[PDB]
Amino acid sequence: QISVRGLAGVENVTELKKNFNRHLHFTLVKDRNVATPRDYYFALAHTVRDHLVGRWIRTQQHYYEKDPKRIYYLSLEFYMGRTLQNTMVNLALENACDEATYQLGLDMEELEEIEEDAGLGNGGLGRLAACFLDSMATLGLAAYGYGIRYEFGIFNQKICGGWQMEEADDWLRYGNPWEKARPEFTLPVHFYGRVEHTSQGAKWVDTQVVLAMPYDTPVPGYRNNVVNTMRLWSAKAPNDFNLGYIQAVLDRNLAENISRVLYPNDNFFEGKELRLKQEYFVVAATLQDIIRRFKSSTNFDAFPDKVAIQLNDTHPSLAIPELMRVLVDLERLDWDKAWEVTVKTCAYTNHTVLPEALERWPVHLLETLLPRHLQIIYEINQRFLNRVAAAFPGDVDRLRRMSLVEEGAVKRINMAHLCIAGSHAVNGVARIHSEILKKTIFKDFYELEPHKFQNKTNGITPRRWLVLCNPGLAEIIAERIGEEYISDLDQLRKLLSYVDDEAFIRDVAKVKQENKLKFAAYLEREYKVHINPNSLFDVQVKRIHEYKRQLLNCLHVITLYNRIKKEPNKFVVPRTVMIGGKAAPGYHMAKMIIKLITAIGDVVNHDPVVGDRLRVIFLENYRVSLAEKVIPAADLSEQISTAGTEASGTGNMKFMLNGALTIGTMDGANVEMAEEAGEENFFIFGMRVEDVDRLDQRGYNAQEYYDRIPELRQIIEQLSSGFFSPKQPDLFKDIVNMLMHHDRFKVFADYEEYVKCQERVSALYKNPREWTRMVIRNIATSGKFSSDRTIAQYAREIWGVEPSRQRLPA
Amino acid sequence: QISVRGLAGVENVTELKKNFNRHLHFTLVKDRNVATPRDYYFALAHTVRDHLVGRWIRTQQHYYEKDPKRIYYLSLEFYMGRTLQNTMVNLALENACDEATYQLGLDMEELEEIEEDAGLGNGGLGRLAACFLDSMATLGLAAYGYGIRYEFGIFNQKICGGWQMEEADDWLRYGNPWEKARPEFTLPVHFYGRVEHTSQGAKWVDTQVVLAMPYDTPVPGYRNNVVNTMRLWSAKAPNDFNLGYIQAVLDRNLAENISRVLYPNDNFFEGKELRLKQEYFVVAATLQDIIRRFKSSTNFDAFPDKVAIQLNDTHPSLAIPELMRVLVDLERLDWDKAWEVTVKTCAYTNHTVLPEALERWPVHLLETLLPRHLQIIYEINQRFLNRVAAAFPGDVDRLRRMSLVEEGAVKRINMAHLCIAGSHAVNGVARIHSEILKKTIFKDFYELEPHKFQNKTNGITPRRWLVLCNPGLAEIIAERIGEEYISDLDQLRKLLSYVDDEAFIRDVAKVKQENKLKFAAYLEREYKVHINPNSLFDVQVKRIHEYKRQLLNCLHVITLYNRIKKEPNKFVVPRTVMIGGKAAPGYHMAKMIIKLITAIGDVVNHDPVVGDRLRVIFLENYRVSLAEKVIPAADLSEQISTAGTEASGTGNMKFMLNGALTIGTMDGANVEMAEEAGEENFFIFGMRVEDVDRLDQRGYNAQEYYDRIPELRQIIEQLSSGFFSPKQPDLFKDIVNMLMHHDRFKVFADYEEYVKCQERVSALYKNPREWTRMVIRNIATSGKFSSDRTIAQYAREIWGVEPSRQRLPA
Ligand SMILES: O=C(/N=C1/NC(=O)[C@]2(O[C@H](CO)[C@@H](O)[C@H](O)[C@H]2O)S1)c1ccccc1
Ligand SMILES: O=C(/N=C1/NC(=O)[C@]2(O[C@H](CO)[C@@H](O)[C@H](O)[C@H]2O)S1)c1ccccc1
Ligand SMILES: *Cc1c(COP(=O)(O)O)cnc(C)c1O
Ligand SMILES: *Cc1c(COP(=O)(O)O)cnc(C)c1O
Repeated sequence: QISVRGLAGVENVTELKKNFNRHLHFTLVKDRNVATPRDYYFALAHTVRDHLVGRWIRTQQHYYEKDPKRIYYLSLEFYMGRTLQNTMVNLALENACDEATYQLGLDMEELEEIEEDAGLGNGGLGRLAACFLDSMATLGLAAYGYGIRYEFGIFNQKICGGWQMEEADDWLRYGNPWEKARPEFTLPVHFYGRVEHTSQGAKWVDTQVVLAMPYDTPVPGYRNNVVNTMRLWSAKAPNDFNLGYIQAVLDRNLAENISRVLYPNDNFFEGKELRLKQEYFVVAATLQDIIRRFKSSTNFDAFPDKVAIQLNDTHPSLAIPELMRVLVDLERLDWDKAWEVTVKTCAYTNHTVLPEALERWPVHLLETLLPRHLQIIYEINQRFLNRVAAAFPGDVDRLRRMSLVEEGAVKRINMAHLCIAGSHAVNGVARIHSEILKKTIFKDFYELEPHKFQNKTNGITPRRWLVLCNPGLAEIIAERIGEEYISDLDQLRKLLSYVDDEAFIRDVAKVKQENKLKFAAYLEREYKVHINPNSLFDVQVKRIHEYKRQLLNCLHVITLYNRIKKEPNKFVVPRTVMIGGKAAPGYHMAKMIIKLITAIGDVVNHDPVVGDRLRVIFLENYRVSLAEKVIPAADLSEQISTAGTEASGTGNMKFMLNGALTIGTMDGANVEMAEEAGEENFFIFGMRVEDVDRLDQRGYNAQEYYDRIPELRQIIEQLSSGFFSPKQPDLFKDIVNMLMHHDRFKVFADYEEYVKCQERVSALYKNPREWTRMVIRNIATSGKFSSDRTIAQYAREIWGVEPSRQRLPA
Repeated sequence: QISVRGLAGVENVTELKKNFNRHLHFTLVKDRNVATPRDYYFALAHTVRDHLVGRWIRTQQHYYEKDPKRIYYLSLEFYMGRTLQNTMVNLALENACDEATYQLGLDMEELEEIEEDAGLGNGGLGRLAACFLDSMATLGLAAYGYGIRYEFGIFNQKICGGWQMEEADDWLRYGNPWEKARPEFTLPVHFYGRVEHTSQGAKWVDTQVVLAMPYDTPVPGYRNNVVNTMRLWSAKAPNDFNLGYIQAVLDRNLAENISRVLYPNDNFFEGKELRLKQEYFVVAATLQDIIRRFKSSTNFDAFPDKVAIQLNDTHPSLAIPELMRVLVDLERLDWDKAWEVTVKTCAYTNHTVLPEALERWPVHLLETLLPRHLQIIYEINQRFLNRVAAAFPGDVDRLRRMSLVEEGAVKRINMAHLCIAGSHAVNGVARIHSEILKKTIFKDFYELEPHKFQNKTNGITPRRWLVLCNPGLAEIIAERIGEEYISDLDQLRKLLSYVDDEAFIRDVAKVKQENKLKFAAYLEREYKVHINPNSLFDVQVKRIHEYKRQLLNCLHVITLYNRIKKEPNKFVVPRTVMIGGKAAPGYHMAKMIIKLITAIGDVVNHDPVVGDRLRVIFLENYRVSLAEKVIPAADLSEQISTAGTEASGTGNMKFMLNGALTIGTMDGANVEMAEEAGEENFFIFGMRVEDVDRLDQRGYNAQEYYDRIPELRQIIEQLSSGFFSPKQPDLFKDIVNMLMHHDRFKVFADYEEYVKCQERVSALYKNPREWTRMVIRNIATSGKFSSDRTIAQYAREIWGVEPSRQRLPA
């Protein structure tokens, strides 16, 4: 149908049709009479999968022959979403499969909706890993993603009576056609036990064993015939485990619980034993696999030349002491040589400065679970602190500040400190964040080892986040500048020479209108909710958190509503305000915020005087597949975190690429987005980092804002008095109390500027032509935020490998 | 190579080779360089599976169109063993696959050894279900096996220091290529809750729900293109189950434990809640599936015309009250009509008279778990006892004897009584057993309803138990009488006219010698144990149980050893005595018997004076795949249960078919085997049922035998004094105490006759020609013991359907 979706050749369509029928018959054991719509999805999935296999085998044998330096990306989260469409896009099969399925009397888009999201992540951190895998494959790097195959991913969110309810995401129910179990590479992982000191060295004995069974999932690069591997480990009990008889077999579940469920917390450290087991499990299995692959190319001097290990935050930080353990205890290297190898192999990425997110493990837990690792951590700490003491003699407070061991009521290991000590590179994920690391939380470490600290601004893959989710936009762009931009996103700059092109302006606006109509329909079909597609689509989708300030958006919404009620016959630009995202199950305030949003919707959406001028919708079960639908439909992107709290953000980049304008604070990557597009083409408001610091020095007093802003006072009085909860007048008392007395994120301080900035948004939306021209200026300068750029920088500046767009033979 | 294994045509071999390479590439994602031997097995398995699919689909659509009466065989056990070779045999692909794999540089028999047994049964009861499925398919019946897909089957037995150790049988580790998950037919199963009485009727409310997910496995008939289905249910928690968050997800394991593990008991009732849950789980899911299929052909008068339900013992007896529940509570039929339908639909097979095997469920368990079923059982009991009272007025003791409810310290439901009341047919599994049922434990029921009681003598499938495991014998038979006997085993009678044929005698003996050499090699390879292949192979393989009297065999072995030690320079016929079988994990005496057998081996096998004249080997991990190896190798079959205890036996029939002579008591099917072959061609010894009864009336005094038999006294003194356990002199004190004071199975009473009979065995073995002629007379009269005969009888006399050998189109 459209060019960017590839050719629909006669032979390929014919071959796809017969392979589809082959899988329906032989693989699914059905015929067309009893075939369910899900059967048709699986037949298509297997058919597309067949086209991956040759390239997958060829890629991996190519790496075996050439023996390039291997990149190992260790993460507890990989938020992959759906795989079918992405695979077709990257193999240039989308039009062929569409034609083939159409000829068999099936709608391919309907089949695509049957696939479950692989929701093995919470949000930005997990999705970044996913985008990164795509870019590493597209850039021809010998890269492997290593993680845990959770039986249950992020929970499905149901809204009941305006409240979040969680239900288990049983994503493997119907099977996963994309993965291949590799039981032959099953490896043992040890827990508990004790350390014995022999004449030869330390030995870790009397351990409990859990098996790690790998499942491999293909990661196709964009039309370069590269197919890399994501290897996810599943926990298995050994056959002699606990070996009355029946109970012993049933107790195998204990060992296998390690890979059962993803911890559902975003930017929050929960110091539970099961989480620690997961962290060691992935690290121990992965490192054995790495070393096996290295040996099968004795001399570990070359280890850092052939291996790079990227730690996705501190979650896999045990790789550092585990690598030391293997090198010292098993391979019998001397400490100093092992440490050199470890440091040169490992690099660490920090993703947040929020103090509640930092991993600080109780010593007593490590003592019991990983006794040898604790000993190694103590030794690392002693040698590291000796270096600090020699560099800064007499500075005893520096020693205690930099220690891996935090003293106190309960002693804890600071895993960030461990990572910095044991890595040759430490990076933040946006320029402002990386500077904050050097000036605040890692200041001492930067002073000791400045060369170690880098920036790598985050990015998103333009395959999933433009071509896949917004084919209409990708097409009208391709008509002007060709298709090269899909793997070279900087070429979008060529679109600046079309900002005054009348045809292009009309096409850009038409694509957005189409996306909005399609999404408005989706809302009525799958959720029976009615919206005006001519309204400004005002969207905030991301995890629910105080720092992200969904509450500030809520205050604006209520302000708009109150202004309409005061002057009902005055014209206002119609808006559909959409907010979506999951709250961590134990995060009370986040759950209260969800309830507030739905309660506002209940009032606003049923007020006859408002009409269809203001609608407030909570988007249920926000996830990657929903992001692919809503982001192309958005006019306005809400990126309104308190300055200094959002390390980067990546949703911001997705919206910019898809033709939404951004209202936001100078936080995370918003700073660089504004710099790229020009501040005149961004709706910037609010305190800068420096303003937040000044307010903190003086003391944040929310009462002052309440006293001086009448519109704000009215809203707080409405909340307190039960205007939005008639039958439960005190329902939102916790929210009001927090805002007035314990608001860490200064919602009131940015309220006035936010509301004024929102008026400037509405003003511009009244002039479609100039709105669209500003949009073109955003899309045109979004190139920097391709994860291809990000990964090229990791490759050159951290891993020491050169990327390549050279294709492998098909 | 050999005729009975089918044609190896050029096209078929070519097509098999390319499909093998296709699966290796696309399905296993490997090439020949990194392909493990297990990968080659799976490629072959998938290739063979492809040839099943067309026939499977065609068979099931044929049943949908013709709408025959459907046979539903409900069992908690299906002991299937391996599937690859059986599938090839039944599809006539064995030679083609052998040729194809040979041309690819692979040994097919080596690949066959990689397949795990599907060990979803304990022994005879489970294996009978397996043989039955094969015969139902071969006889063209629209039959479905329904059971539980246990994650763990019967444990693997390891012998450590002469003791049984159990390890989990993780049979699904590498995947199961034969099964197809059918998540689309997932059904809810209810537990706990309470009964509410409305104006409309009873309602079962506030229940906990577990989901039953079916997996379908194909069951091919012998070269008739029929492929039937075995549907096994797996337990799944619903997604809202227990919905802190993490613990709620982890607690899903509780619900899913229902299908986790097979209860490892043979002929023993263990009244545990988990077992009761398994029993209801299979029944509830199956009945919904049956009713669904019946409705999709309102009026339940025709239900018994279109449905037969065969209860494999009382384990699925809850089908009776469940069917009543559905018909009365949900379909709103009046009680009397529902009962008529239920009785005409259900038939019950009893498999043992051992009192410890009979299911008697505590009322308090049923009360809590299945409150509505208990109410229905009470109502059934009241109406049944009213009939008894009208038939036998004043006979109050009969009423209490026949009651479904047993009064006492704990009230119990007798499930056998429930089954008799609610079935139109009740059968035993061998003539002597069925007569014992009518004379003893079901005497009262036979007097009330004599027409209900039948015999169906057990059988074995000649596909697995001759053609598959003993191709050499099948071939030399086929050379004389053709191949028709494989699905018409009575034709083996034609072999009687070859009993004086010199070529046939030599061929029969040569095949046995080959089998013995092959098995002797297997012992050295996989277990590094050395044996004389010229010795008489004396084999007792079956579950370890007191009633089976492995101990009596032990006494004979020690007698032989003692006689050799007394007269070392006298000639004796050399023997290799092989005993194998698993003990139930909680069965102390059975575990002591295993230890005794190994302890005897330790003494006998290392005594220089014995030499290679006597060897005692314990065959570790006896299972279906091992039976397929050892049974063809055997000369003498030990079937030596105390008269009246082995309901039928089926191992006995396997040995008869494979050219072993039988030493045995007149118990179970041994009686009919002797009758078929002629008593002169069987080594019959010991008490008959009537002799056991006379001894019981008088009182069994083991001391009397000890006092009057010096050779027996010597053995008991050896056991007691520590001759077979030097470092642990009192190790076998429990065994001696049991034999002398608490022997339910009268081991000493048959000792003298057993030993004398064993001398007659040795005497005949000295004359190879006459030994072989007696063997021919056994093989020739083994036809009655084909499960095809058994199933034809069930079909005509119980289910009301006609079997057929007519082929379906390929
Ligand atoms: O740091 C955590 N989660 C994050 N989630 C994110 O989205 C963060 O990483 C993204 C990718 O770098 C950033 O864009 C985002 O700003 C940051 O909050 S960091 C975290 C911390 C502890 C446990 C689980 C997750
Ligand atoms: O009856 C049980 N087991 C049996 N196992 C057998 O092998 C029996 O059935 C066979 C098939 O009919 C008979 O050949 C055998 O004699 C009998 O013991 S009965 C049983 C009883 C309770 C729980 C589990 C199993
Ligand atoms: C991109 C993405 C995120 C991250 O969004 P932010 O606005 O940067 O927090 C979270 N969830 C999903 C499903 C995403 O696709
Ligand atoms: C046939 C068979 C049995 C039953 O043997 P009996 O001697 O009748 O108890 C038990 N186990 C296996 C593995 C079998 O094949």
